[PDB]
Amino acid sequence: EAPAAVVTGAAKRIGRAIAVKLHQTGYRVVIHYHNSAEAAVSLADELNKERSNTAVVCQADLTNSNVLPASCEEIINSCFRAFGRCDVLVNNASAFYPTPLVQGKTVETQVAELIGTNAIAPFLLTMSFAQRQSNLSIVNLCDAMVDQPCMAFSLYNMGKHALVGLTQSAALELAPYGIRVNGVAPGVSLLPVAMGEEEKDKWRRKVPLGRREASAEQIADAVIFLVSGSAQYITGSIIKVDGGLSLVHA
Amino acid sequence: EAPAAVVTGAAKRIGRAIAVKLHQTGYRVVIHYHNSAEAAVSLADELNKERSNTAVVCQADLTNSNVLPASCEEIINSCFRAFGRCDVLVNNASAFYPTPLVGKTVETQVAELIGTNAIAPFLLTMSFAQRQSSNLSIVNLCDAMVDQPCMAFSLYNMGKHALVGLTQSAALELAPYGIRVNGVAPGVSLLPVAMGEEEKDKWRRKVPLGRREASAEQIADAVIFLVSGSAQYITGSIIKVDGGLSLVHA
Amino acid sequence: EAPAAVVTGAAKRIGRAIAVKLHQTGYRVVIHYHNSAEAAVSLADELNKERSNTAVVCQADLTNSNVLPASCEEIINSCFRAFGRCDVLVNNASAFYPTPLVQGKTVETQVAELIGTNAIAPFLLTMSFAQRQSSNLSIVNLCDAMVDQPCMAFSLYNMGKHALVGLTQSAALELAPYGIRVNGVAPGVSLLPVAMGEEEKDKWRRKVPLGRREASAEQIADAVIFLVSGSAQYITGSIIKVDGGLSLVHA
Amino acid sequence: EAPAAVVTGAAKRIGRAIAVKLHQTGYRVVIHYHNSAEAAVSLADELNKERSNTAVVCQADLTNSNVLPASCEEIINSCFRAFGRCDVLVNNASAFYPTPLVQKTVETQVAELIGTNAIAPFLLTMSFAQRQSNLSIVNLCDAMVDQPCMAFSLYNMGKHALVGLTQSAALELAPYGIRVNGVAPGVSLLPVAMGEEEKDKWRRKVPLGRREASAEQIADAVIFLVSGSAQYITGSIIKVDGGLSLVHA
Ligand SMILES: NC(=O)c1ccc[n+]([C@@H]2O[C@H](COP(=O)([O-])OP(=O)(O)OC[C@H]3O[C@@H](n4cnc5c(N)ncnc54)[C@H](OP(=O)(O)O)[C@@H]3O)[C@@H](O)[C@H]2O)c1
Ligand SMILES: NC(=O)c1ccc[n+]([C@@H]2O[C@H](COP(=O)([O-])OP(=O)(O)OC[C@H]3O[C@@H](n4cnc5c(N)ncnc54)[C@H](OP(=O)(O)O)[C@@H]3O)[C@@H](O)[C@H]2O)c1
Ligand SMILES: NC(=O)c1ccc[n+]([C@@H]2O[C@H](COP(=O)([O-])OP(=O)(O)OC[C@H]3O[C@@H](n4cnc5c(N)ncnc54)[C@H](OP(=O)(O)O)[C@@H]3O)[C@@H](O)[C@H]2O)c1
Ligand SMILES: NC(=O)c1ccc[n+]([C@@H]2O[C@H](COP(=O)([O-])OP(=O)(O)OC[C@H]3O[C@@H](n4cnc5c(N)ncnc54)[C@H](OP(=O)(O)O)[C@@H]3O)[C@@H](O)[C@H]2O)c1
Ligand SMILES: Nc1nc(N)c2c(-c3ccccc3)c[nH]c2n1
Ligand SMILES: Nc1nc(N)c2c(-c3ccccc3)c[nH]c2n1
Ligand SMILES: Nc1nc(N)c2c(-c3ccccc3)c[nH]c2n1
Ligand SMILES: Nc1nc(N)c2c(-c3ccccc3)c[nH]c2n1
Repeated sequence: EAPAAVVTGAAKRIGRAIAVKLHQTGYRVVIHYHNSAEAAVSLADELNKERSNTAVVCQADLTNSNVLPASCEEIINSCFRAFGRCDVLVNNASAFYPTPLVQGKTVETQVAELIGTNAIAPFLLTMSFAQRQSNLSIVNLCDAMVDQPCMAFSLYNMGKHALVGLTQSAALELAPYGIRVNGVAPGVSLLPVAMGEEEKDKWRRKVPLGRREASAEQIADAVIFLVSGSAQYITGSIIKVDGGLSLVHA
Repeated sequence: EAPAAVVTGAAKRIGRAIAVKLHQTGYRVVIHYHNSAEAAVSLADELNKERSNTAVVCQADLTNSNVLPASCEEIINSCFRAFGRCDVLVNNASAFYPTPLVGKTVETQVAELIGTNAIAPFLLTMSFAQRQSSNLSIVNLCDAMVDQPCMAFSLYNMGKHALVGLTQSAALELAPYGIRVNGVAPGVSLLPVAMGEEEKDKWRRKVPLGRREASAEQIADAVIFLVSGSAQYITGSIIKVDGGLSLVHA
Repeated sequence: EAPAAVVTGAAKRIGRAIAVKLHQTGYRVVIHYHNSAEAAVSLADELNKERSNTAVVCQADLTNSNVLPASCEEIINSCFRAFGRCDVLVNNASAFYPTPLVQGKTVETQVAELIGTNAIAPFLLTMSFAQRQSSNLSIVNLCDAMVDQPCMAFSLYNMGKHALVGLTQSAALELAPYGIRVNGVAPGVSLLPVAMGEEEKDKWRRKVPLGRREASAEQIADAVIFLVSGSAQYITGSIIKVDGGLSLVHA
Repeated sequence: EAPAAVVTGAAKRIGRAIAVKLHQTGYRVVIHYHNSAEAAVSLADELNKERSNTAVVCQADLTNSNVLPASCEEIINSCFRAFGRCDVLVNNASAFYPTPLVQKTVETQVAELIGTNAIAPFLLTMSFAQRQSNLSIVNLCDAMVDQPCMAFSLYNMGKHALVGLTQSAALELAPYGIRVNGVAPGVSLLPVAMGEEEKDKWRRKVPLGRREASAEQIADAVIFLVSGSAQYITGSIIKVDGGLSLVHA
């Protein structure tokens, strides 16, 4: 039987590259997405062409709310209904935007989205994944710059910190069940789509290793490692994939 | 005249020792509480008799919800109303209980643990900064064990990790306004009063320095230092007050 | 043409496991050793019988001294003598024993061996490896997942592993413009000491969340070969724990 | 009687401030120096004029060598000889200069950089503990230890070892009531020979006030850590960096 993996925010960019690579490794994949339906199905169709019936999509908002636990359980359920098992969970979906401390979304909504996507949804997904259960593991997409935060990203940053906490807490608690829990922490990877190249270049020039951002595939390479049998004693570890960015002083 | 401090969860144990010491140092104090009304108004009495018109209490639930931003705003407004100023914010209040991955709802457990330990601090910090020869500073009560978490305390631990992230992000963003943001990280201090001799002594025996818990007063002394004029260049620092506990391997 | 790797303290245990895996992946290897000559020659024999002229040994003391930089330079030279190139350096060799702060070997000697093998030799060897330079050059340093929760009375050993973190980070920063990656692999409990009794090993085993056992030398080698591989081309200055959760467990 | 402290490299700059401030708090002090006799003495003079026979000097090279152990034992002895007790040891002395990985002998650089920043603290720590209230050690660390200066691997290794010793010694010595802590400056007093523009470049990086810390600011955290207000604090390293270590590249 082929193992199966859930990847949140898999329609595009890093999530997509993670789904593709998992599929290429022989996983069946649930491609979860929020708004990006067209990209999600194009990915599913592309993947099913390679091997039939190996890819499904699954839509959900991962913003914090009283329906979030149910949403997260349903995501996990969808992998089971589709494939009869859930071997891997990748928590990749993430809201990201500034939330300045001082002077259109309300602050409670910014909390719900930024803390929901980056932390709470990963927690609920992790409970549901675990409640349902070999080489079982969770990979959380963290942030190598978490202790050198961007100006005015406090809620994003709090969310990523919480994710580190979850990574560790869940690694300890789920180890008796045989479920490993790890993280991949990008520094600068794929820059935002419509960011001017001149601004992209300020970021690239920061990276010691080749003055360039990570490809989504290079991020995905670390995830693959973490799910593989070459990482079977690795739990609670966060691998930075950052080109040395996090080592550079101001 | 006298500066003023807000201390959250100041009705008892460690928050109360912080409120007392701050008062003893010259501060007027807002004593925030949730459910501990009798103990709250009792401390305010004790303090005002010692220096009249230097303490009020302020009730608020710090669970996350859409109205939490207003409740936090009101806590800060309460300090200005009573004292015309707000120089010090101490984020001490905290829910703490297990939330295993495998009769409160999960939605409620997330609301309480993450709201009290993380979201409220962030919102308070925001309202504190928005309202602003001075020495303005914020002290967050963190946790020395945040990287060696209690088994099945994931939401609590996520919260405390987010508080680290807040401590750093807000230290960075508020430096240009002369507001310092730091933390104090206890290990084992006053043990939950619901706990037995064997388990209390189990915790005591782990602590290399004197095989005992920290006094509330020992925690408050580090707080007092960080708000003091001897910490004018300190921001974004978290000081463990843990007797070495965090250094001890399993 | 195959790449070549230097693995220090490679005669047995984790270093041998690293050398063997690098060899199976297609590397030619320099098996450095200090006292364990028989085991080293025996390892190179097996590897050469698998593919001729792919394995050599190279003896050196990695204790700190004024000639230690020449000793480290010769190790790297031996890889270039034997194979014409050096693509990978694994800093594995390590002295490990208690040095109580309150109270055999002189303190001087303790400092030299513990700091020398765990930090100073890795620094000097990193120096020679860089100085002596399709390609994928990296360095992997064998660290310790327990550096921040150290064993009682091991201050000099812990000092050295902390310095090795320092080197991993500093060297990753400084050598990135040359294309050389520098990372680390941090065991918790792996192969227990040969002289430790089974009862005490079981005590160590029972602390590990992931399976209540120590890591196999192979599990450690697996993460080394990941970091040297093309699957880790953007990774530098990262230290991967291979500890089964151990560093996460409170007292 | 009043307690005594040893402060290594106390003749100038951050160590002098640490010594003065300990003295003003009521400590008697040993002012260790290597090259700065004249300054060590001036300081001893100035302190003794305030309070008679409360301040002595002590010379030693803290470079790693076969004699380092005895030198460190002597430094601790001088405090017992001068005042009959030794309550505080501040490891402040430190060599600091670049040691590029690609091109003094390197092993002299190892001896100086590692000896000053890690081995001497370790030996003084041993002699301090051996020769035994509110006893504590305060090590001067570096808030930028994880974001190190380019070409300073050896210095950075030493300060990492110092973190290591801070933690190991706090653990091992807690049984004796001996607390072991660190103070980690970011940019404090800039190097005397650094260019004026170079200095302002570093100042500008600092979030809190775009200035360096004064030695006094550094010493303030030292004094806290030795005070009774830190009697449960061990194994802690307090940054005093104005948020410099938080700022991304
Ligand atoms: N790219 C980088 O440089 C970088 C740096 C550090 C860390 N990381 C981390 O690496 C991971 C992948 O990064 P990325 O740049 O590829 O991410 P991204 O493009 O910013 O976001 C990934 C996906 O997250 C989903 N998402 C956003 N808000 C959501 C919501 N409320 N509910 C459900 N899904 C939501 C989106 O789905 P739809 O498109 O379907 O709406 C989106 O495509 C993230 O966790 C990120 O924080 C990235
Ligand atoms: N005790 C330790 O050993 C230890 C160890 C590590 C960290 N800490 C941290 O140090 C701080 C003090 O610890 P502690 O043991 O004194 O705290 P604690 O007694 O568990 O809690 C202190 C106060 O938090 C308030 N609180 C709880 N839930 C709340 C809510 N929903 N809204 C508003 N307030 C709420 C309570 O107020 P009412 O009584 O008024 O309801 C309570 O008095 C905490 O942040 C804690 O995490 C303590
Ligand atoms: N084993 C574990 O549980 C564990 C845990 C944490 C970290 N690690 C790290 O992983 C690495 C491998 O561990 P291990 O247990 O396999 O190592 P080990 O057996 O303790 O040491 C490996 C080799 O170190 C070499 N060595 C010792 N002193 C030397 C000196 N003065 N000069 C040159 N070489 C010297 C020895 O070579 P000869 O035999 O030829 O004399 C020895 O075979 C080490 O860096 C270790 O600290 C291991
Ligand atoms: N200044 C900063 O911005 C900064 C930043 C981060 C960390 N720190 C740390 O804070 C501490 C104080 O800093 P600083 O700038 O005041 O230091 P510094 O002036 O570079 O050096 C302080 C003293 O250390 C002594 N020293 C140097 N080499 C020695 C040797 N081989 N043997 C014995 N003593 C020796 C010297 O004493 P003599 O003059 O008597 O020869 C020198 O005066 C240091 O540990 C430093 O690493 C400082
Ligand atoms: N979800 C999400 N999307 C992102 N684009 C980022 C980035 C990032 C954004 C711009 C420059 C460097 C990094 C950093 N973290 C991110 N998280
Ligand atoms: N709010 C709150 N209350 C607490 N009692 C704690 C503790 C703690 C609880 C039990 C033993 C040792 C520490 C740790 N963190 C805590 N946070
Ligand atoms: N070189 C070397 N050999 C070792 N055996 C170790 C260990 C280790 C030793 C005993 C129990 C757990 C870990 C930890 N670090 C080590 N380094
Ligand atoms: N002993 C010693 N002296 C120093 N001057 C330093 C510095 C430092 C030197 C220049 C700019 C910023 C920091 C950093 N660490 C230092 N240690």
